[PDB]
Amino acid sequence: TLNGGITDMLTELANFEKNVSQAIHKYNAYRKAASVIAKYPHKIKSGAEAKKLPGVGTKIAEKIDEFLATGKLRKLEKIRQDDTSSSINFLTRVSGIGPSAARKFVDEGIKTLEDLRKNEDKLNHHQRIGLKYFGDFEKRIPREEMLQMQDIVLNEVKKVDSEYIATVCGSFRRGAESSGDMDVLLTHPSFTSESQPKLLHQVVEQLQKVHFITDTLSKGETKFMGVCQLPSKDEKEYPHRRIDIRLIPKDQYYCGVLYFTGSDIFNKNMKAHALEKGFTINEYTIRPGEPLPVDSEKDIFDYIQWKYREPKDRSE
DNA sequence: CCGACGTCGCATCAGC
DNA sequence: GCTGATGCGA
DNA sequence: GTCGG
Ligand SMILES: Nc1ncnc2c1ncn2[C@H]1C[C@H](O)[C@@H](COP(=O)(O)CP(=O)(O)OP(=O)(O)O)O1
Ligand SMILES: [Mn+2]
Ligand SMILES: [Mn+2]
Ligand SMILES: [Mn+2]
Ligand SMILES: [Mn+2]
Ligand code: NA
Ligand code: NA
Ligand code: NA
Ligand code: NA
Ligand code: NA
Repeated sequence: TLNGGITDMLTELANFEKNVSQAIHKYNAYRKAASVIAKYPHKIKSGAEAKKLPGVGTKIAEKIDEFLATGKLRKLEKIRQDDTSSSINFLTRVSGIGPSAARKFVDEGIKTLEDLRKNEDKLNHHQRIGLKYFGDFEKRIPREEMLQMQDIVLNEVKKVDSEYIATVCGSFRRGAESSGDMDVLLTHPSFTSESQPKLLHQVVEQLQKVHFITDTLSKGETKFMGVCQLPSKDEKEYPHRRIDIRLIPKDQYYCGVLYFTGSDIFNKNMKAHALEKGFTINEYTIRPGEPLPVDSEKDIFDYIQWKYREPKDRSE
C-alpha cells in the first residue's frame, strides 16, 4: 500500500507490454522495477529517488514523476481507451488465451466474454474451460480453503500409496493468507534421476474419482494442470480453483521445493547471487559441474553464502 | 552505442 | 494421417 | 526498459 500507486502503474505497463506489444523483455523490466520499489522502505517522493534503485532507469523515473504530480499516466490512459489494446488485454485474462490468440480473436471482431460464448466453436478445450470458470479463476483462495484442499490432496495421495510424498508449495507455502491457485509437488521413492508410467496418472485418477479434480487442461507423465473444487456442505458451491501438480525425482526434492515455493522474482534473484558466487541453480539441481549434494533448502542457501530465508520472507 | 534478459512439458493444427 | 512449428501457462 | 559491456 506504501508505493502502491506506482507499483500498480508499473504492473499495468508490464501487462500491456506482454499482452499487446508482445515485448517480454519490457514486461520483465517493468516487473523487476515494480518489485524493487515494492521492497523499498520509504515513500518515494520523486523519479530521481526511485532512479537510485536497480531496475529503475530513465523512462520509469520519468513516468514516476508524471504519476506523482498528476495521479495518472497519459500513456496508460491512451492505452485503456484504445479499442484493440484494451480488448487484447482483456481477452488474455481467459486461461488458454495468450497474446497471440487474443490478437487473432480481436482481429476477427471477437473482443468480449459474450463474443467468446457466441463463438465457442473457435475455442479449444483449454480455452472453453478458461471461459467457463472465468470469474472463479480470478477469485483468490482463502488460506482456510487451502488447508481444506491440502488435507484432501495429501489424504487421497496416501490412499494410492503410502510412500508418495505430496507437498503444497507456491504462495501457500510462503504462508500467504490467500493464494491464486494450489501447486502440488509430488515424489515417490520409485522415481529418481536414474530409474514412471502411471505414477502421476494414479494420483490424478484418484483425485478425479473422489470428484476433487473436475477438469483437465493438460496432463503428461510429470505435469498436471487442471481444475478442482472443494466439496459443498445445501450450503453454497465453492468456486472452482486452478491446481498444478508436478512429479519430481525424489533426489531433487529440495531444489524443487525451493523453486516451486518461489516467488518467481525471488527465484530470479537467488539465481543471481548464485551466479555471482560461483554456482548455477535451476528447478532441479545446484551445480558448481555435477549436481552438489543437497539435504535441505538451507543447504542451497549455505552453498551460495546467503543467510537462510524462511518461506515467508521470499514473496518478492 | 548495443546485446542480454528463462527454459519447458504439453496441446493443437497448417501444411504437407 | 502425420509432424514440425507455434502457442499456452509457467 | 535497464544495465553492464
Ligand atoms: N517466472 C518464474 N521463475 C521462477 N520460478 C517461477 C516462475 N513462475 C513460477 N515459478 C515458480 C515459483 C512459484 O512460487 C511457483 C508457483 O507458480 P504460480 O504460477 O502458481 C504463482 P504463486 O507464487 O504460487 O502465487 P499465487 O498467485 O499462485 O498465489 O512456481
Ligand atoms: Mn459483441
Ligand atoms: Mn500458485
Ligand atoms: Mn500454479
Ligand atoms: Mn512433434
Ligand atoms: Na533509507
Ligand atoms: Na537504477
Ligand atoms: Na490467458
Ligand atoms: Na495465477
Ligand atoms: Na550503463
